Amino acid sequence: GADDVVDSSKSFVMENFSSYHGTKPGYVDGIQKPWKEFYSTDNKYDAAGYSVDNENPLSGKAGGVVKVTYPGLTKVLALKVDNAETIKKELGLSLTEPLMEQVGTEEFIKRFGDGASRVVLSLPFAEGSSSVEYINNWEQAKALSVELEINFETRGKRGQDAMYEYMAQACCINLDWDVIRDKTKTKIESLKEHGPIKNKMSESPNKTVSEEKAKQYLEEFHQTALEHPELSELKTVTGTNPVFAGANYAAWAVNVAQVIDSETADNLEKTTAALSILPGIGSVMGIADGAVHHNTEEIVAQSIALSSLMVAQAIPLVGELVDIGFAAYNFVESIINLFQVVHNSYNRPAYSPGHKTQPFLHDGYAVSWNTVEDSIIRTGFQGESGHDIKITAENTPLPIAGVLLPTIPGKLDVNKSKTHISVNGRKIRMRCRAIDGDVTFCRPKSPVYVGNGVHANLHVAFHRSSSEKIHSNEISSDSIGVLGYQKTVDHTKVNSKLSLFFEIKS
Repeated sequence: GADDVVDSSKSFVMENFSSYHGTKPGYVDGIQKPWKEFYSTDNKYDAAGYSVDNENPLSGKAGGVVKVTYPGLTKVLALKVDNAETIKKELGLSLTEPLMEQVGTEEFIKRFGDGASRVVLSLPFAEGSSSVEYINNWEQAKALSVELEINFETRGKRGQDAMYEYMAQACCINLDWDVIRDKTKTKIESLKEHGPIKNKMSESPNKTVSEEKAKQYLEEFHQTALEHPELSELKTVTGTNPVFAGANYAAWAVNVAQVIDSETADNLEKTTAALSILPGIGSVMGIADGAVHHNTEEIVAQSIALSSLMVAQAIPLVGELVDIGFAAYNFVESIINLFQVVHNSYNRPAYSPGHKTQPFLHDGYAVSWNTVEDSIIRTGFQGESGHDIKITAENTPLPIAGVLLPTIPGKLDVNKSKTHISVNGRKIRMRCRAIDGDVTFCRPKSPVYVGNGVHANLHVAFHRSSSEKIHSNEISSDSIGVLGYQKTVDHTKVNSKLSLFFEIKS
């Protein structure tokens, strides 16, 4: 009955029920459908995650957050599961028409409304989160009044700075990114005017050389720069952890120079996509052993300045770019974004690192099925299923490029709206495309890193279009392929891959 699917401990009627909604750029200049449902949440800071430009999700401008209020009485109906078939079954609804259309009917409101004008559904927001998500009917949502909470397009704020500084209120790392940006330019100029740095630059081959020669030179560049008095703070931190050594630092800058071509360099979104899948970012960001070591505006600016100049030096040696301009422009802008992402994770409670089944370990990552049942993909019914996978990493921030998922035409499709990754409770949706008729690749809409203290739940959601059973000879994929960082070996690109094998059953 109702009781198997409604959580009565979280259900109630409120007058002037209010929640938060993240708005896309341009909106701030009521509520109207552009998603077959209007989503809101009790958490103004997580709302900020619905707000980035759908066309440039990693790097593009964030819009804002509004508070939306229904006048009169609203029933909040908390659900114990998010499976549409189960809900329709046990609430005794039509098993055919969409759940959210039915939720908007006179009859549903009378049956479940408890005297309210409308019903909103409530679900848990994500693994690792204590937030609530509300699901609203579009037509009903037209009654909402709307008040501005924050506009991230506010003049004077440069990147996604306004969004991340707002989100940092949740918390703690609370840096002024305007100060960092100003200080970064200042530090670059100081390094460029420094006699020893000028001397070191003139020692550059300044032409294509071996990766070994490049690294040797860049290591010396790193050491010379750390002796500048304006990098004294970064010098002190650098000596406290082997992650921050010149050799590791040099290795980041080489890898950057190797992957940035001119098409990439001239686009911030592409630059951010490329940088976000590289290993070894903890060496530059000062992150190791479960803590942010580069934790002031001074140290951050000093490391970004130095990495900028080191990328500039690396490009002639191992890169394919004619200009050095990338190093000062899109490189800095993109890396600032990555710092903000990782800080945001470290400002949140660590999702449990405890694998519930024996983990598979590879390349510093560990992955496991949440439960046996998660590893089973059932067949021979129409409808949805959800499957949880825990992802940790041992030490520095390691990226998750995305996930490779099986598909079978009309028997197993990825539900692109419910599939997501939650990093310390930050819920990040996915963009998914077919590699072919058998495999879909899903990439996070914000950069994902895991590391010590930053752990994730990957939630894969499938939809079945028909009631016929998947046949043994239809199974291309034995596994879900989680994709980690990309390494450039010879000149070829290899992704870290961690596979979890599943079983098809009736």
